[PDB]
Formats: sequence, C-alpha cells, structure tokens
Amino acid sequence: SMAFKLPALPYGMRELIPHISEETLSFHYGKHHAGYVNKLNSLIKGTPMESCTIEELILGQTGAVFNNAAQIWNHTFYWNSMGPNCGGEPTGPIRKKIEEKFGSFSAFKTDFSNLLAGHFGSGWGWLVLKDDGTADIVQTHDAGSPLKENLGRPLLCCDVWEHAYYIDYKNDRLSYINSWWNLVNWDFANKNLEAPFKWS
Amino acid sequence: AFKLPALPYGMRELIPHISEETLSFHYGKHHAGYVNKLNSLIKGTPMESCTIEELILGQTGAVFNNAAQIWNHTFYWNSMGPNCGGEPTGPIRKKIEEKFGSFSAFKTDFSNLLAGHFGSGWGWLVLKDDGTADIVQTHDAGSPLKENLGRPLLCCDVWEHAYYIDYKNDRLSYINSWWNLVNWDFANKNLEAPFKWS
Ligand SMILES: [Fe+3]
Ligand SMILES: [Fe+3]
Repeated sequence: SMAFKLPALPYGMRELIPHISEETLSFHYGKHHAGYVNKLNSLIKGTPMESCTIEELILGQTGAVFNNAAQIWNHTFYWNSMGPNCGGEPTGPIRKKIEEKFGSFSAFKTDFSNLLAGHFGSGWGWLVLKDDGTADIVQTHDAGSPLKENLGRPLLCCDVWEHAYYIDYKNDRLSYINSWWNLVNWDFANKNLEAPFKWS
Repeated sequence: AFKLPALPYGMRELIPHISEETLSFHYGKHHAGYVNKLNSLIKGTPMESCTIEELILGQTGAVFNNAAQIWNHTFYWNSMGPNCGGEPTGPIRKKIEEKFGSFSAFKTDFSNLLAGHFGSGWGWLVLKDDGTADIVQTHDAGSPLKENLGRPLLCCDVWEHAYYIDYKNDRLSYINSWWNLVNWDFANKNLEAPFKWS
C-alpha cells in the first residue's frame, strides 16, 4: 500500500494531564488527526498524487488535498512541540534565539500568547527560524502552512482550532494557552534548529 | 451601546438536539462576548451610533468580525426552535421544492454543504434576487449581507463551538440534530421581509 500512515503519538494519551486531558488527546489525535490521514488517502487513491511526499502535496496542491495534507503535517508537528516533563524555561540554542529576538523568555511568552489568543477563527501559531537566522512568531489560518507560505522554518507550533481545547477549557482559549506553556518541548525546537523537521 | 438580544426560548428547550450546556456557552459566553467586544471597540468613536448592519457593511477587521458574529448568532437562534423541525411548511416549502425538487434532496444538498465546510463558518438558506431559493456558505464571520449572496432565510453555525460539547468531532450528527430544530416559521417571515437585527 502507498497510503499515508498516521505517525504514532510521542506519548500515551494520559501523559499531558492536567494540561491537556486524555479525552482531548483521544479525540484530537484519534479522531481529527486520524481523520485527516484517512481523508487524504481517499482523495489521492489511484491518482498520480499517490506517490507524492506530504511536503510535495502541501507545496503543489490546492483545495481539499492541500487542506488534509497540511493538517496531517501541522498536527504531527504539534504533538512533537509538546511533551510530558517539558515546559518551563527554554534551554540550549533556542533560549539564545528567543533572547536575541524578544529580549527575554517572558517577552516571548507575552507576544506568542497574545498572537495565539488573538487569532480569529481556526488556525495555528508558530515559532519559526527566518532566513536571516533570527527567530520570529507567525500565524496561519485554517490549514495554512509555513512551508507553503514560506514564513520560515517551523520550530514549534500551537493549535488554536477550537477542538484543540474545547473539551478541557470550552471558550477559555487563554487558559489553554497558559497550560500549553507547561507542555512546550524545547528539545523539539532545538532539533528543528539543527535541521528542518521532515514528516515521516 | 449594543445589547445581546434574548434567546427566543429557554436554555433547556432545544434538548435533546442541543444541550443546556451548549446554549450556556454558545449564547452566554461566545455571543455575549461578541457584544462586549464590539462595544469596547466602538466606544468613544464615530462608529458608536452605527447600526449593526451598518458596521457589517462598512467596516473590516475586528469591528466587522464582532458585528457580523453578533448578527449571525441572533439569526442562528431564530433559525431554530422547540416543537419545530420536520418537513418545511408555507411559502418556503414551495421555493424549496421548486429549486431542489424535494425536501429530501434539499436536506442532502444542504447537509453536504454544512458537512463539507472546512474550518469555522456558516451555512445559509437564502432568497436570491431572481426570487429563487439557494444555499451558500460563509467563512469565519462572513456575512451574506456583505458578500451579497442573497437574503438570509435560515442559517446553521458550523464553528466547532456550536457542537463540540454535544457531538465532539461528529459534525454530521450535529447537522442531523439541527434538522430537528429548524424553524420554518422564521424562514417564512424572512420571505415576507428581510430580518432586521434588534
Ligand atoms: Fe487540531
Ligand atoms: Fe457560534
């Protein structure tokens, strides 16, 4: 089979408690993310797109094929941007990049929280490495991709589609954002500084 | 400045199709929030004396988003009711059968539109300028008024907050429940004269 496969979650579904619940991971990974994979496969089965990489589909396609391919990528990136036993202050190369751009971790936390809180409708917040070598924050809408929009190399992302938080926080996206800081996986950011993430 | 218009029914009256908890957040937090945010955005500005429709037609950005969502949600509550649903009645039945052939065909076509909308948005039954019914969608806070898609007759919210409490990812089950709530009397009122927000 040439079908795309959903990459494994990097942790069990209870490991992000109390910040993101079991029930949220069960639906967000088990229904939404799994759903994007199944839908993409349905759309490209028997077509010449069958042998494309996910990045090739993101860069080269539009419409439903784009939307599903990009969401598959974005969610895999999201799960890796979080973890159990993470959070807290940035360490290593990403700490230097954050200080160089924002002056301090606290300023970054303020700016990125405001960006995440401010996004209207469905979308994503990203910490990226720009071509000039400096860090920045950007947002995309719906399935929007920093790859397609050439916004920089993704380092971390936070999903602000309502399904990411509604089970646990209902309309209170700000409490979800505050909780997400307890989960952020700086090691993933540091790996992405070494080399761009390639989906597999 | 603007006040949130009262729900047309009690918050337990759409059970078992939409829960009390859903209405408490969707009306009490989201819809109320758009009113509060709009009021804070326009206070002390020349926009403070504009009608909701005027803000929808003449502004962009956050003022538009909040103004349009206020209108869209009020339209949504009126598009539903207790002891409604079922097959269409009155003049809207006629227009539906003329355009779509049968109610069953309409229900399939509009359900597919609602199910297929990617991201946050709205589905609408409208009256076009040629006097025929049609179905259209808008994205995020998009308004049929601003995009000149026809006169709104009914709408269904497919932002995830409209259904996540009750149906989680299963928007199709939410859509099927919405059909049990559809208020054909509101559609027929809107055929006689366009809805004016108050
Ligand atoms: Fe998501
Ligand atoms: Fe809504």
